[PDB]
Amino acid sequence: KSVADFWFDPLCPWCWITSRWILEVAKVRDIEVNFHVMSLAILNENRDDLPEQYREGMARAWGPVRVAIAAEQAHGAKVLDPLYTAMGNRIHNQGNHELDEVITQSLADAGLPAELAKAATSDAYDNALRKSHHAGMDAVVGTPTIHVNGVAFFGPVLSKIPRGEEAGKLWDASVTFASYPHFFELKRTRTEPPQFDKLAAALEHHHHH
Amino acid sequence: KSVADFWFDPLCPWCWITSRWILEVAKVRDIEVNFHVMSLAILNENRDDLPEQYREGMARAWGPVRVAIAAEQAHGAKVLDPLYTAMGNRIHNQGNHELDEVITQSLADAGLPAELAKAATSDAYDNALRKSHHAGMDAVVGTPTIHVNGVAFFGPVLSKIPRGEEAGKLWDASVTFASYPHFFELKRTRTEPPQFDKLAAALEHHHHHH
Ligand SMILES: [Mg+2]
Repeated sequence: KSVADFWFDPLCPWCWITSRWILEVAKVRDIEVNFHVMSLAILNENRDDLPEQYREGMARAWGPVRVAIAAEQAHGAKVLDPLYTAMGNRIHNQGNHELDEVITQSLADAGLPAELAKAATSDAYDNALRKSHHAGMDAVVGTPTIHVNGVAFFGPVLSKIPRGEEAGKLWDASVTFASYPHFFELKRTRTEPPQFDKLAAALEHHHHH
Repeated sequence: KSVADFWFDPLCPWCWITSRWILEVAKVRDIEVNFHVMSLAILNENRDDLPEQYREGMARAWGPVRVAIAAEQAHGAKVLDPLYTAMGNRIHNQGNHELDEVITQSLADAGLPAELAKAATSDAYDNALRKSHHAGMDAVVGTPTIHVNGVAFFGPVLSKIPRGEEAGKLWDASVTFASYPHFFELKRTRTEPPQFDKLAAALEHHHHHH
């Protein structure tokens, strides 16, 4: 069947929305979904891209992606879906940028060993991380990046998560564009920020009471 | 029905490919197609990084668009489809940049009065051209721009004219993206120059000369 390969950094709000879209697509279309890790920190490693004043901030971004790579190595790519969902729910839906806590709680959420958190304070996963990152990002700029049946695109840039059959129609459309080698761009000007679907998280908080 | 509003300058190769695409769509889908004039010269005027020598060159790109606007004012928007087809066939499919020949012959092909060619040597139509241009281009960057069911996009950027059912599927896809107001971009690096339909050009040449 058709295949979506999707590269994510847990910190990226655009990856978050587009990945939730893919997951919606897989509920209404028969597709294979493979997640792969990429790194905003790698995109921002050079001072010509991110001034030194910000590096103390961006250095925190290595932790979650190192942990994701470590999790995938030990437990298989199958764990990336639940681990990413957990990290993204805390980062985007709950607004948590305390990434030590996000890592610890997300590993727990995904039923994984707590020891994986130690990957954040290691470079042992960085070669694997860089290989994964470049496989996704080189082929097309920034996030979000998807391959639709082996064809790499930047986007779709979505500011809200499409659901159900609407999500499925957007996938059908993407597959058509991917199937035409002489199509390169469809774009309109964006002036609105990402909007997350925070209702479930709010209901979860309420029901824990 | 679904509607394509398409803005074109006869000199633009990307407008040519995308407009030919839409005409292919119309063969395999029920669609309303409306053409409107825009101007590469106006695009260039409004840049702040264009050297003077190129501004002088762009000052020579007003002819075909002025004539198109004049033709529309006199005979209605309905004339833009046949007039543009005639101009573009010559400019792009035949590589003819003798714009006086192109304008004269294209007015004739479209059954329009020869005197419309005089619009090229006037500024009387320039405000109308600016209004038309901005209506198309501002709503979205440059060409090609299309409005799909009222929604303005840059693109689809196509380097080759899609034909047959493939043209139709690409339209279906565009309509779906247009229908979701929180979609903004799908892109890959352009690695192809514009490709015109050389077969069509040669068959036309054959049909009319042989
Ligand atoms: Mg009009």
